[PDB]
Amino acid sequence: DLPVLLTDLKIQYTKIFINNEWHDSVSGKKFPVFNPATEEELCQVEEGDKEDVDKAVKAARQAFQIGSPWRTMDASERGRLLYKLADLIERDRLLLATMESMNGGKLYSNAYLNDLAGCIKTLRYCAGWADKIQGRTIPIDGNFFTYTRHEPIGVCGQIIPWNFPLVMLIWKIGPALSCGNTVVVKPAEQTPLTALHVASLIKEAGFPPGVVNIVPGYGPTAGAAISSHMDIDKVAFTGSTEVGKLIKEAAGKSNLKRVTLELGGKSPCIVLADADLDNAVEFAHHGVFYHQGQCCIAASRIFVEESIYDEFVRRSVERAKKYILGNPLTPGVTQGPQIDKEQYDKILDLIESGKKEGAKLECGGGPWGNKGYFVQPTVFSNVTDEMRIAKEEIFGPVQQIMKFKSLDDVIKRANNTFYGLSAGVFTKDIDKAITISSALQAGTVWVNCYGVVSAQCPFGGFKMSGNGRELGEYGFHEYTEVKTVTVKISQKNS
Amino acid sequence: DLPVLLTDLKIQYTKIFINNEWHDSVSGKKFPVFNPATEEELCQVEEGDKEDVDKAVKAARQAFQIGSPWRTMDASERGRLLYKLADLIERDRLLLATMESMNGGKLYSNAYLNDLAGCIKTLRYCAGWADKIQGRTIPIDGNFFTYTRHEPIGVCGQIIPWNFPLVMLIWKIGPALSCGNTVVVKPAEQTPLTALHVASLIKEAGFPPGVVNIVPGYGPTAGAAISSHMDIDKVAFTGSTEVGKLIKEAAGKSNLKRVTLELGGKSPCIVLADADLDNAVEFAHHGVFYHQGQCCIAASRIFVEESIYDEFVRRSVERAKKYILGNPLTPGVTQGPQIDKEQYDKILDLIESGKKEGAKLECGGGPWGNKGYFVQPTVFSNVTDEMRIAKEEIFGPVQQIMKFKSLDDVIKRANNTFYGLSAGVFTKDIDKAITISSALQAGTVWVNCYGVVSAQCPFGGFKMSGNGRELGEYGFHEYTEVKTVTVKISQKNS
Amino acid sequence: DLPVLLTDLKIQYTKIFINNEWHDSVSGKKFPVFNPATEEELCQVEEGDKEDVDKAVKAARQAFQIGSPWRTMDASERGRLLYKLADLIERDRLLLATMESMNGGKLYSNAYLNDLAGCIKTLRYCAGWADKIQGRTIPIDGNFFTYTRHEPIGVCGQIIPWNFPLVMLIWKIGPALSCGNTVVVKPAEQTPLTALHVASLIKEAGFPPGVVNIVPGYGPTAGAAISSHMDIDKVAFTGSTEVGKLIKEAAGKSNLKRVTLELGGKSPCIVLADADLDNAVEFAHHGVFYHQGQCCIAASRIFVEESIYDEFVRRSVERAKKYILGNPLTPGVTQGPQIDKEQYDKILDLIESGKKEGAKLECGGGPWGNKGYFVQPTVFSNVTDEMRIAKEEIFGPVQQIMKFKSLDDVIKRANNTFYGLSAGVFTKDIDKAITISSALQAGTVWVNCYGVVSAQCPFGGFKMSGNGRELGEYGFHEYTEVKTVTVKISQKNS
Amino acid sequence: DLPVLLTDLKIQYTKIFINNEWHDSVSGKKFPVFNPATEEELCQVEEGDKEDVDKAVKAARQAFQIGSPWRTMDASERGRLLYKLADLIERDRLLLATMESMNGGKLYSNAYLNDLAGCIKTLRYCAGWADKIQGRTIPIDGNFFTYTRHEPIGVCGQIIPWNFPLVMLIWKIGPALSCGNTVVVKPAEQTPLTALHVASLIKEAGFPPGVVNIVPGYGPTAGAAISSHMDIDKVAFTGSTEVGKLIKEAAGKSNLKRVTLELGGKSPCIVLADADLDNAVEFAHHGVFYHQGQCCIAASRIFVEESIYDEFVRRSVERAKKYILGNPLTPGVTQGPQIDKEQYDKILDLIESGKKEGAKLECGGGPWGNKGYFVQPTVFSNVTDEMRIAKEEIFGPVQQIMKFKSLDDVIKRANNTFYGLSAGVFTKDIDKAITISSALQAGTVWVNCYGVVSAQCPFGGFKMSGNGRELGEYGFHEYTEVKTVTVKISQKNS
Ligand SMILES: Cc1oc2cc3oc(=O)c(CCC(=O)N4CCCCC4)c(C)c3cc2c1C
Ligand SMILES: Cc1oc2cc3oc(=O)c(CCC(=O)N4CCCCC4)c(C)c3cc2c1C
Ligand SMILES: [Cl-]
Ligand SMILES: [Cl-]
Ligand SMILES: [Cl-]
Ligand SMILES: [Cl-]
Ligand SMILES: [Yb+3]
Ligand SMILES: [Yb+3]
Ligand SMILES: [Yb+3]
Ligand SMILES: [Yb+3]
Repeated sequence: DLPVLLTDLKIQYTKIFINNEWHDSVSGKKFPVFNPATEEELCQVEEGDKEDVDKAVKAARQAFQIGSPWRTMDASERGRLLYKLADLIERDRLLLATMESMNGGKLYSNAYLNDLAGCIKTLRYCAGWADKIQGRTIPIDGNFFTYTRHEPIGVCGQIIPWNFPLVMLIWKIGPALSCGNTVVVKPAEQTPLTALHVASLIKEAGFPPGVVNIVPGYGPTAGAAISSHMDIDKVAFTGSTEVGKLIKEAAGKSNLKRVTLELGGKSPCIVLADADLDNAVEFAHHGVFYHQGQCCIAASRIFVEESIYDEFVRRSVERAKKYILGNPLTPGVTQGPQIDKEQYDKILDLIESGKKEGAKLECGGGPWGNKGYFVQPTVFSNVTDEMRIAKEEIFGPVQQIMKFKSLDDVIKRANNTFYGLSAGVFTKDIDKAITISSALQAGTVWVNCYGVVSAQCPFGGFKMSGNGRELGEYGFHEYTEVKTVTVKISQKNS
Repeated sequence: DLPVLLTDLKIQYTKIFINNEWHDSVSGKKFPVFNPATEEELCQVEEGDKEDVDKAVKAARQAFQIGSPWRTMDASERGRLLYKLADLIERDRLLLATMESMNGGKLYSNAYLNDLAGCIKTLRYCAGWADKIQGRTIPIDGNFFTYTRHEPIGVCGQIIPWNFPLVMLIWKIGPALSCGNTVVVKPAEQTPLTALHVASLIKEAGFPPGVVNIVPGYGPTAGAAISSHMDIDKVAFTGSTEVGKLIKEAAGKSNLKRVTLELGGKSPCIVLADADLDNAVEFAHHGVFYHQGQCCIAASRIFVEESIYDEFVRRSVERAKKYILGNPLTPGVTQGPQIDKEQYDKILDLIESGKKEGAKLECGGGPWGNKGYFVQPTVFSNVTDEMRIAKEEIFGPVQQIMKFKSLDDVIKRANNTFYGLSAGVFTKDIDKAITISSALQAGTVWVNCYGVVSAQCPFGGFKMSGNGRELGEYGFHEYTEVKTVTVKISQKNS
Repeated sequence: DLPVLLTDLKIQYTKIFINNEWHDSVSGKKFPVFNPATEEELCQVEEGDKEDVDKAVKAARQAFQIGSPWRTMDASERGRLLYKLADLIERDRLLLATMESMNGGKLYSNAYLNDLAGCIKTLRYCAGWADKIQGRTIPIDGNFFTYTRHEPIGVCGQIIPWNFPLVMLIWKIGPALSCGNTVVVKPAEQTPLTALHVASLIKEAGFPPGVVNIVPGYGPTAGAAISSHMDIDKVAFTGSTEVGKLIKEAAGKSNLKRVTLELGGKSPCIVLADADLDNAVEFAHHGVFYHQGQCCIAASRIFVEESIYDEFVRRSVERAKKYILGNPLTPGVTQGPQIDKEQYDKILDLIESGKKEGAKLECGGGPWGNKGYFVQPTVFSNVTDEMRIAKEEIFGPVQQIMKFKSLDDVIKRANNTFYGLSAGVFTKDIDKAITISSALQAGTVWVNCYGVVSAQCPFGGFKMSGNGRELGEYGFHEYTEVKTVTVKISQKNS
Repeated sequence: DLPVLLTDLKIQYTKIFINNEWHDSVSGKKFPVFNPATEEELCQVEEGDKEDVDKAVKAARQAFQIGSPWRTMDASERGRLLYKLADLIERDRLLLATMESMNGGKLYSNAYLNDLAGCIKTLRYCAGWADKIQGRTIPIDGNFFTYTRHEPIGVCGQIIPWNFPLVMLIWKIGPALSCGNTVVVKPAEQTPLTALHVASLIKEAGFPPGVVNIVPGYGPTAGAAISSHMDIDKVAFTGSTEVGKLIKEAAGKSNLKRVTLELGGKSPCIVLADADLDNAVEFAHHGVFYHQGQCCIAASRIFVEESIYDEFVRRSVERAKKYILGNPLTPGVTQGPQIDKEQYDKILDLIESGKKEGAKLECGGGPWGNKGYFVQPTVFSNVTDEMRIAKEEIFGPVQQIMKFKSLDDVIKRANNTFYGLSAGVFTKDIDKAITISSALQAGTVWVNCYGVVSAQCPFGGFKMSGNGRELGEYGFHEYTEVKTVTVKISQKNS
């Protein structure tokens, strides 16, 4: 069932969302928003700056004050509001998926069946945690009653990437709100639109004003304002490792706000000679090519044992040669455009090093079409470890395939990167599955699969791929602040 | 390193232990204690009855009173006392292992290297939980502050089996004391001695009087007194499923005391054709023959895929034919006696059905020696499911080996019992390991091993093999009683 | 907002619910169901017996089989089904509240505003736990990978009381289903009707057939069948302590099925001289008189410090003299009838001992009306501890008020009962609040309030008031069965 | 019992500790270490630099490698090593307390009875967690088996302050080692000595080489090397908020290493008119004057309700006038010196603003003695909020006392700081205790006490007083790195 919108899409929500009302930018300036597939302007959106971030934080700060409706309402009712928001997003599933496909260059079937289903499901998961966040009672030494409160932190700045605008909006706001925080959200400059629609739905659902504020605009302007703000308690960011470093620096120099980062990767797969070959090819393929290669977990280094390497490469190239490039919205189309020019350029430049540095180009290797930021799906075999394409996150439809003979050595190669977001292990051997996945320095390790993400699981990076975890029981910790209360008593009893 | 006691062992502690002092039985009666390997009396021990159980409970009840030293001491200090007790048992390791070997018919190497090492390690594990037992603070609906206390339950009656007297004493008292309970312990009539020594060490370590009381004697007398007592809050029992039913009945009819039971099993292994054959033979063998077959987890039904069945049986019989029967204390001896006549008889009677009902007797099948309750190690192949030896817990050195062709069907056969304590799965296939172990109705499932027990793991039965779990984080729950405290407040804030 | 049903109520659902279809009793026999307020027959309902319990268990057993839709569906989808069921009950709130009021003699405002709101809220709470039930990974000694599964137990027999038919149905089925169990439910003989409606809604919501089965009928027939059944894994019961003992006995004698009991109480309040007097009077009053005194937590012994005792009694009597007895359905009416004749009789007989044994009767003390099981609200002062009304659970609108001078002594009196479900402490002193609530042998202790129950809190009894806890995080444990899986590995790494 | 060392103390350990051997600095340079009470050189210690930090990290990195003894040993054995280390520190309690008193200017009774008792107890607490750190098994959507490993992070850089050298060494190394990390420790330049002794005891206890490495030297040299190091996974620091900001900046700019900070405070107490006056005076006094005022939790703003303010100040001044200044080692002496000149100067300069800005000087207000960094205990009343002494952390023996009439307003004043480490609330009113402690933006809130710290409790700051928590169950999270493993399976069952 892939249903579509009967009527053409209208853009309605284009303004800054503060205290559940729509504001013009303080400057009165606006910025254009484009369709990556056509390069055509879709609309203009109010451009947020430091000055508008300041109005947004004051609102969030006020909504967080002791005695406010958001602080005093039952935790179960915070949960209710989140499940209501999920019902509303479900109601507008067609609209939101179309806007996502059109604004983000995302295949409509994926937008409809995966992104929107993931938004709704993650929101419902998070709603369920709200009244299940608990502290402890603790048998402290001495005559004292000690307990802990796992309080909300406060005003959380949240910077959302362009690759999954809806899903990452919900990954951020779901846990933050479930825990009782207020938020100031900065959607990606490329993709502000679906966040602004969701904001209209946060108002409709009845969240108190100031609990969620959305400020579109640029990273170097509105993003830096958030990251350096003296009354924002925490920043959450997903994006490049480079910008990740700036945020952590800015937090340190400003007010020591808490920081969680989900950054890039150069995620490896190790395919043992005993693996289900077809299964490893299929998962490794979709693992690196999903959403035009624009996933932080891109399986961008595939290590295959020598005796099956040739056969793996062949089957891989075959699968890569089956795509149909075009408008995300057209049925049958199986690959959309890259998000924008900056990205488009870096990917072509990286594809060019592949050749110069002397990888074996099996298919693809250039642009496609007359308009839109389309890159041909590309496969390099015989890649080696000092090559740019083997070290640098491409964030493009470009697969690297290498050979290995020694398991000891391939694990060292797999781990020999500053990244560490994810990895895959393909084998039928129980002992190898357990021991290899233990030895990989990666936040998520898939065995005989790839790219399996769900709300029930914590997700995040080792090393420079990130700090902290999102989702699962564990992810919920990073939106709480623990307070210990210790009360003098005449005499304790166990 | 198997060191031994330089001097002959002296029996010192033979009396009822209450309030850290030694008491004669109220009747003044005594009962004999024997060496299973010689049938010779070792000593006389004071015989505990209802009347002595009553003195023991009053002491435990008094030691549990609000404001007592055990109730008011720091949880960390309960932990200290437990780690001290472990240091003391370590000091007397040679003595205790010898007494265990001599009184329980247990091989000295196993007693020294396994039982005593397990006592010490489990005690130290439990000591570490004492100040880490925590309640919660809870975001209740309405204007209320709600917290929970995970209190000790109170006076816990604990009936210890004869097969692992020291280890099961520590399994019971470690968690109970760690949580702040007081205990009345009833060691097995066959094996009171090592418990009485440990009691001398509980006094030495400085536990407050009445926190641990030990009352030797019989099950139908002192056991029934415990199980029916109106001021005992909980009963823990390990033993036969038959007696297990009586305890639960008696608890219901008396004061609805809490009940945890660890009972027998008829635990199955499923060996797939792809398994490491030598490894499965070795683990399945030791799995059923450990401590003269006298383990509740005895791997007493081994299902082997047809194409490796003949080879499995052969290798099995070979291993079973390597034992040396004799005095547990003599070095080189690899199989001791059964614990007593009642047991000895049931095992021979079950071995006799094996033959009549028409299993293939591969080796063993009768008694051994002139004195001592020695049974030849016995192996039956071609066993089928309606046979007594395939349905009834033997608790003797008797292995059953069956064949299967269908995985669906063998799992149904594996699950077709009222027992469910443990199982083993031998295979190299990842999917099968996970899916079979999920489908088995067994409390502990070993994959490519058997009989792996540690303090960090919860342990207990599905179905009529028991109620509740011992050890691990989870086992600690069954020695707490949760109290919710809900306080009216003017206004709550998250 | 107390809205009502525009149209008269029609009874539709009156049959045994198995595999999502309606069955006649195997006997073909039926039993009458009455209105306690009129003594008039409301309808006939199919009478369930052992034979119909057997059909119900086979269905539940089949729905629990490995590979079934209930076993294999995502945990998140079990949660979805539960939130859907809550939406449906919300839709039929008017209908269900009317049926509850009419069948159970329950005040309609309470039924509508409290019982139904509690059903919906508890169901939504439970839905949220479904995909948050987690086992552990454990750092076992040796070279092993060990994890635990917190599996559903299996087929759970659930016996629901008549005092809160809807709320207790949801307390039982919510957690059981959330955890993945299947259930066979036995609603109270007096109050089968609202359960049968909910069953129609379980079918509508799309639970797989056999996941919930409802079998109305009698306790000594269908109840005993459940409690003694050889293929029911667990029994949950709420009711009298007397019947509680029978169930635990029957479980022991049959198949050692797991047992949780929530039984009566004789719950005490301790009111210190420093307490907010009006607040303690109001909470203690509603604490004992709620739902015609028919709560297990009835605050049926109120201990008041001497210097405020006279003033407490006066204010109490005044509040008790304000009721309006009548049909639960009529607006303005503030006290309905007792549930039936058996109950009615025991309450009058207990009121009669109050007089003979020589308490001071302040108001009430006899029946009311010409039809219906109405008892005048009754207040006894100068009650002492050996009086029947001070020892026996009345389960009627009868308040006992006593005096105390010594805090040490009143706590001993408060604790001097075989019951221990709940207690109240009224004081402004921080130290006293904490120390008294610690010293009370009661499962829930309210401070400066009473009768505050919410889904987020575990609830259950100390002593003969019950075994186990319901609701909260902790209550969810008693619907899981823990399985430890231990896998041999070549080498572990931390 | 305050026992002392019979023999004079000898300094033995003065070198850099790497791979359980003693190294000279790579430069060959050394730095002097002083006695704050005499200003006399105690000894010379090897001066660590970037170059020696590099040798220390390579050792820690090697000791962390997959397959090493520290990675492969049982978690229970990591615990054993920690309990052994605690036994050793207990053995050398006299020695270590003397060295602490002499090197750190710390009163010997406090060093012996508090610091050393806290070291031993915290170590034993941490040992107990080692084999109780557990991941989860998770009911992920789809046909997958998902589990998590809570792995050690890796090489942890740990910078220890001078105010509690032993206690903070154990706060850092206890949890880090318990979790399986390796460490590179940088003791304070002022106080390297007791860490070097503990290192000799880490070698004696048998930790594997490279698991703990200690590198003395300066903050701007060895500290910055740690904070900017490209192969250190995490930095933990306790100290000034100013240096705290530099570390977080340096971590961001280098390798995005994880950061936990425990920084200063300007911690407030709120004393209600209903409080136990003597109790609040005593706790607030010791709260600000403990260890010459050199605690991060110094109760450095005491807000007292107007009607008891005069009486509070009087009683306070009286208590402050009872000290005896002198050598920490001399019995009877009740106040030692400040740690050094830099500190001494800042404190006198802050005392000088107190006067100029116009607080009421009640006692003290200048230096003391001819040698040693002694400051007279100082009390300022009538302090207001814009005063330096009311905004700036003094870290000296200087108490500020203010008045308030409005509870709303005093809470705003209490919260009106960038700090937020701790607070105190003194009252007898239950509701106020709960509501005020909820409203305070402080990591630890004491009610009717102050400065109550124990291993069982998490401890750390809100706002610029720190990021993260140390100790308790919760603190253990910040020394783990969570890895999710998701395995494809044919079919899952709940
Ligand atoms: C190859 C191989 O197979 C084996 C099979 C085993 O089978 C067992 O039953 C046991 C005893 C387990 C135990 O500790 N118990 C006391 C606690 C309750 C259960 C019994 C051991 C130690 C065991 C060891 C090995 C080795 C080595
Ligand atoms: C001032 C004041 O006193 C009160 C006293 C009360 O006493 C009760 O017993 C109850 C019923 C609690 C309940 O939900 N039950 C169903 C679940 C099992 C236990 C019974 C309520 C709602 C209650 C409310 C108030 C208010 C308001
Ligand atoms: Cl906590
Ligand atoms: Cl709890
Ligand atoms: Cl578990
Ligand atoms: Cl986790
Ligand atoms: Yb172009
Ligand atoms: Yb004989
Ligand atoms: Yb009548
Ligand atoms: Yb000087």
